[PDB]
Amino acid sequence: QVQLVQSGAEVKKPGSSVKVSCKASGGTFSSYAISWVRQAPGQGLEWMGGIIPIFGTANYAQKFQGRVTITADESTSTAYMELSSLRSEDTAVYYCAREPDYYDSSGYYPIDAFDIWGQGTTVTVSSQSALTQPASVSASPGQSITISCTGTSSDVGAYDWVSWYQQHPGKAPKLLIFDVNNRPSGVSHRFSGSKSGNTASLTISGLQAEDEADYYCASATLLDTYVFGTGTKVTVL
Amino acid sequence: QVQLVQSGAEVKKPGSSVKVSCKASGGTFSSYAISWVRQAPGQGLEWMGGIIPIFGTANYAQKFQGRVTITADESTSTAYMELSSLRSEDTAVYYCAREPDYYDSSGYYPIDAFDIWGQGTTVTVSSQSALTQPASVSASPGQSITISCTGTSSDVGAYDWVSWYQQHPGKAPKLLIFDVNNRPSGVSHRFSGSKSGNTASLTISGLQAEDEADYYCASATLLDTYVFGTGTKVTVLG
Ligand SMILES: [Cl-]
Ligand SMILES: [Cl-]
Ligand SMILES: [Cl-]
Ligand SMILES: [Cl-]
Ligand SMILES: [Cl-]
Ligand SMILES: [Cl-]
Repeated sequence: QVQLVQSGAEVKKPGSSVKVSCKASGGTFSSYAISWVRQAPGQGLEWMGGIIPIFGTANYAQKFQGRVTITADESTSTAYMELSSLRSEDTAVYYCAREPDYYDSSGYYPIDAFDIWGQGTTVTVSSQSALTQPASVSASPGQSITISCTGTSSDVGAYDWVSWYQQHPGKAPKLLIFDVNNRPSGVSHRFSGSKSGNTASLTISGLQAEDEADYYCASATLLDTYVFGTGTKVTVL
Repeated sequence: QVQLVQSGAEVKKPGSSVKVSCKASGGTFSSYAISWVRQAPGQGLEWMGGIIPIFGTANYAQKFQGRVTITADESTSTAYMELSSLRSEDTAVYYCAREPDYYDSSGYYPIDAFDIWGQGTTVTVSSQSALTQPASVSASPGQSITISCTGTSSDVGAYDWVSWYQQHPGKAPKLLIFDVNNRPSGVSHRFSGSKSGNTASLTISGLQAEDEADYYCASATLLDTYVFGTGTKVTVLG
């Protein structure tokens, strides 16, 4: 099992630059596709950009173009994120996450989802639209709950490239569903996903106390970016 | 104008304790009532507890009772928050905020709202239901928007002690409305408040580009605590 390990907390002055590392270990390869996603206080997950090291291709969200540089060193299986001209709004936990693309003699086969996440790096600075999700859901043990994720024809409604994540507060997210309804190995089939038109959904059946957490949807887009949902807190009564 | 100045960023190990300070300056008359409110990554504002230094009384959220201690040193106009047994979920920006209670020769007059806020202190920890608000509201310039805030008869429905805040990214919250429908001096009268049963509403008329921000309601409670809403993001369209 591949693990992503990030560099430590950074305390920075406004206008300075920061460089965070993400070391991938435990697999057969050293060129995994890595995206950087941040989570600011009072905000949900926000995709910044990503790199495909074997091709040297980097892609960024318009919000970060010219401010963020993502690089990778295949010889040490490490990816990096450099953020310049730091401001108060940049105080956040920054995560690196792998996109589990497959390659063989016939080509490149992307998986537009984040299957493993680093532990996060807090960066604190001195002195398109998100997908809509309900803020909170509650139900009792053994019941089923369905969480909606509303987007547009340029994201959720375009193709089957919607994914879902569980995040316990202060912990890294965990992938539950990718490509609308596929479950990674290790995830219970209690978790299921679907979609209709521009609306995706996650159903958690057989609700357990351990399911109390925040849940996010995400989708790739026609702009070659990712967008995350606003997040839903699940409380088990 | 009174300013609240907090201590610097803290990087702590799990299981340790942290102490954050809040110094008031710019005012003259007395020590002020202070609450501590945190904002963790991916979470809304969360009230922890507060103190009224001149009375020596303090209140704490049930979630934090015993793990948080709030104290004040009137001789240096400083309030403190100590949080013990730190865990990953405690990584957050911690704010101090003033409750502008005051007194005169005849008595004490509380104001259940947070009028001035410190700049925040990040605490990083090593490698009661919130009020219901809609996640998102979107409209074009010039339209009106209305944000609901649903609680219970022990909070929103109990008394006219509901307040509203605007928060831009990278900034502390700003008080817009207190006591359901009162506007502080300086706040545009295009912001107004209402309340019916257990639901309060913020109305913004003549929507402007600068109004794009997150908005939170808060209510005091019958348990002598405060509770915040989940927060609404307002998007101002083309
Ligand atoms: Cl380090
Ligand atoms: Cl390695
Ligand atoms: Cl399983
Ligand atoms: Cl099944
Ligand atoms: Cl420590
Ligand atoms: Cl009135």
